[PDB]
Amino acid sequence: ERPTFYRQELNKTIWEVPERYQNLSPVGSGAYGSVCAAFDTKTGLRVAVKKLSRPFQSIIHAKRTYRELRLLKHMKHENVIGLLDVFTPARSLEEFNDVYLVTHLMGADLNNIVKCQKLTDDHVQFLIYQILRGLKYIHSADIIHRDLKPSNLAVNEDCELKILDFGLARHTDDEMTGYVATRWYRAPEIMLNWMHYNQTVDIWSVGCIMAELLTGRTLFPGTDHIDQLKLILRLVGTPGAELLKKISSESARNYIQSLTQMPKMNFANVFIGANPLAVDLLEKMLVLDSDKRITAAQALAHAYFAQYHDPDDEPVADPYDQSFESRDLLIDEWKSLTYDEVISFVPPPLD
Ligand SMILES: C[S@](=O)c1ccc(-c2nc(-c3ccc(F)cc3)c(-c3ccncc3)[nH]2)cc1
Repeated sequence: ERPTFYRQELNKTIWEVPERYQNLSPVGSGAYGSVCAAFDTKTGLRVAVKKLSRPFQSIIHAKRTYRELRLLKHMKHENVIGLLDVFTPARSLEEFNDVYLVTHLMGADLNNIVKCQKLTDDHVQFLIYQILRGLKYIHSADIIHRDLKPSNLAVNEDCELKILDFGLARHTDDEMTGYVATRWYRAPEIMLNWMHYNQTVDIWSVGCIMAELLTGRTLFPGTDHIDQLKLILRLVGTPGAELLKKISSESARNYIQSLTQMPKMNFANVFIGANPLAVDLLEKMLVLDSDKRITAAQALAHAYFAQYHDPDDEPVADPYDQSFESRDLLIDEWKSLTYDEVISFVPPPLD
């Protein structure tokens, strides 16, 4: 590495980036840092360059920073966000304090394309197909997204989709109160912390997204946790003895049982006029018991994606080492590991 870095101040934010990145224009800011749009002269792509505020200000922040880089450094799939570059103007680990992440500039998210209508079956087939393809890859690496929602799905003009902003990072809390979309896509068990969730929590999310692409309406727009749980059970039915056994909190089990029992509803009478195939997949995705939900790899083989499925074009990931997740390190140690990951970044090829 080590090119020539030039520095400038845009929106009172200092940016020290290599010369390959030109014509930087602020495009977002916040506690996390700031994001810029720029032109990458070496790849010819319009990229987003994110400058992380002060990444090593606590053991938890330095950890989340290490986690983000590792995650992004690992993701190599067409339908998943990838890392184009990572740099720091620092010449040594001593002065290493700033981390910049560079990725393809994402324009519109799914929450724009759809919020503006109810789509055609072929569009739903395609968009959900890609979400599942990327999810098969992610899950195959033992990664659970945990926060799949329209706003976390970049979609271009050609209806090509990429899975973004991974949940794996920021502790699940704070912004899930009330009438908020940040919770309408969550599986009941992760939402009410009934049990230790598995990868199928992401599948429940795809179902919510898919159903919303078909009807043009939010499937479970609860005004709060309980109101949402209620909406869910009305459609999916209340838990039975088998699932109840798996809910660990005794008050949670006690609460569930205070509810009048309800049978699963007829989905064809909910998703009126939808491709029967779409209806069937939804029923296999929105299953209360996470253990009986369909897996991404299984969903891809569903007759609903007959027009796009090709087992030879749905790759899985290289093994992802998350041992660090259980490692007990000091800030400087998380900071050193991050630096190593930065220093060692090898760019994706141009072809
Ligand atoms: C925690 S906060 O709400 C927050 C919001 C946005 C981002 C955020 N981080 C990136 C971003 C930049 C470079 C990368 F390599 C990876 C992600 C983007 C981005 C990606 C593609 N096109 C436009 C913007 N948005 C990070 C934190």
